[PDB]
Amino acid sequence: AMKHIHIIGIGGTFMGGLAAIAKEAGFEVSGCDAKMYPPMSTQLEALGIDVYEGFDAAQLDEFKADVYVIGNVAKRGMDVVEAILNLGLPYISGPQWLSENVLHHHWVLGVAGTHGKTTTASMLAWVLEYAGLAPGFLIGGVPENFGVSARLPQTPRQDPNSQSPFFVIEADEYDTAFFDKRSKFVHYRPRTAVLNNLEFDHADIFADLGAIQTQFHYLVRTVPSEGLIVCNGRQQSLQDTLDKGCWTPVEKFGTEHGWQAGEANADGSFDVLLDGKTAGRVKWDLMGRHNRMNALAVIAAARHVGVDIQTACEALGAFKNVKR
Amino acid sequence: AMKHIHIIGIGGTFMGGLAAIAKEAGFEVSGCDAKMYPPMSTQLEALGIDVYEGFDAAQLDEFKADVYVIGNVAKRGMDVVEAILNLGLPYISGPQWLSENVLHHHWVLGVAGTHGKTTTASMLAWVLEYAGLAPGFLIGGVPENFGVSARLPQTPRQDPNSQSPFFVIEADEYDTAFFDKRSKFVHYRPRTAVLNNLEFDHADIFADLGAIQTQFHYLVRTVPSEGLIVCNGRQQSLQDTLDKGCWTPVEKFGTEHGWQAGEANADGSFDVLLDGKTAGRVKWDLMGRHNRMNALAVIAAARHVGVDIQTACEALGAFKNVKR
Repeated sequence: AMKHIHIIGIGGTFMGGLAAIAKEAGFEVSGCDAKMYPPMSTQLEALGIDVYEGFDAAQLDEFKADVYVIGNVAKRGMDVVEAILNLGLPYISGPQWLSENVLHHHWVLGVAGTHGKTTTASMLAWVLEYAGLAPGFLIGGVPENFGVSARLPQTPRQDPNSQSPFFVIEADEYDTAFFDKRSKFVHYRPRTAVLNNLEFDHADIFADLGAIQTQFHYLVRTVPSEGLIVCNGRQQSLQDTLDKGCWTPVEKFGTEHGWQAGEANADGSFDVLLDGKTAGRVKWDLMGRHNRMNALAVIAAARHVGVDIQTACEALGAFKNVKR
Repeated sequence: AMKHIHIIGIGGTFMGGLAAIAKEAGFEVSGCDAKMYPPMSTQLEALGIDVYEGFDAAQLDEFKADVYVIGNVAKRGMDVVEAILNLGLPYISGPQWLSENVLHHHWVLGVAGTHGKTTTASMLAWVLEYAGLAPGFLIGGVPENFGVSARLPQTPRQDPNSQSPFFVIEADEYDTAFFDKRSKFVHYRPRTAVLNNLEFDHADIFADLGAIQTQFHYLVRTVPSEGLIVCNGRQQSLQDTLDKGCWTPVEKFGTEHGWQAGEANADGSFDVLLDGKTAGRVKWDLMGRHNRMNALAVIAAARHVGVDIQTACEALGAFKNVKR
């Protein structure tokens, strides 16, 4: 008999993805949040997932759940949180729940960094899908190439009789929950880790990069030595992070000796360089040095799971930006 | 049969105590550590726990455990740890394992602080035993009133067909694991929390006094509103910690307006005072103020579970010292 989870703070792109995946993995899913509105509310409704309005402790009798999965938004003060702790009811964070029930089975490709995460994860998920690797993912927005923001791994083109091991996740650096101050990404145990960039600490704009770099260093501590770190080579803040300790091969991007994007064209195509040698060419309709940097990360990452550079470049040719 | 856990870093009282508890809870237990010695080595033998010498990866070939329980001594670079991560073997921290499999099923009374944790936790365990509550416990030494440093809750005097719900644990402020930088005590969810004191003596594990304050605040975040925080009231560092946020009644010891210990007599006995009123009298052979201070925390915690001041004062008279 499959379990009933009930999410405190079901709203937002993250727990919405976590609920979809949970439902798809055969759990029974219910939750609460502040009143929500289309598209997220009807979408959740369309999955057979009842949604309580508010944080009234009464919902515990109506939703006699097996475990309470707690979102970012939950805090001491809320009646349902207080009732959970008082009654000694089982509770667990979103990230930890996802990792225990889903990610720990999988080859996880995590995309961390302070900026460009959603796009880069979208580009990674697409490359893998284009390459026949049917990835699972959980991303902070509906990528234009798929219908949906979260799914389990599907059937690879070249082994119908089994499930893909690959799962792409946007790896948030924000707190896990009110009772787990560490970054979300600390739970995912990614085997392919993209460190997109490290720009500033959202929680204190006047702060030293120190505390955020530590969180990042804790991510690096969970990556196998047979894994790979795909790191932005143009930022002292990531190099300082790596300098604290690293046990895994690193590929830099945006550098002469690592992966580099060539000069862009009239049509917006550009050469992908590895250690200074031409390896491929991306002809897509995205513009911006930052998108070119993203593509570099995605290519290196995809290679690690066995995607040819050539196949990666054709994939990005069909990548679409999200439409307003 | 029941699950098999393999403890990486099974030496030391905390992980050895964890192994005894796991053993008694029906788990198959084995582990590894550096060359161990009596009395610990023979205690693990008496429990039938296979113990591998060293941290060589080759041990993983002997059998596959259901989960790998990682103690504090584990860190990256160590051969068995690198292999655990590369092979994607399941792994969990000692504290979290103890919490998920034992502590969350119980009423946890957690003893925290920079000093006196071992003594206070022992006193508290003993007071509970004396009152007929057959508590479980995990303590960092062997209390002389008991045979052991750890045990499940036993059957209480009043409910011979029942298990007691009380578990007393020494709530350590040092890290959970190389992959969980939080203090061990954030996994425990105590319903009765003793905060014995707070000085900066962990010079190196913590940047300063503030980092320990933050962890303590994170402890306070998990205490239910119907719980109790029993807190040293002579200390500013603790007051500052509470002002970060508290959602639970607090009782202060060592102050006039809270719990106080009167002057000691020509033999060691003292009055226990509440608000300025005599509540009881302890007849002791123990020395110094630090112990009478501990006594006050213990009586406060004991009262939270329903032990009468009188009975607790009495019990302390029968209290013998701790070992190791």
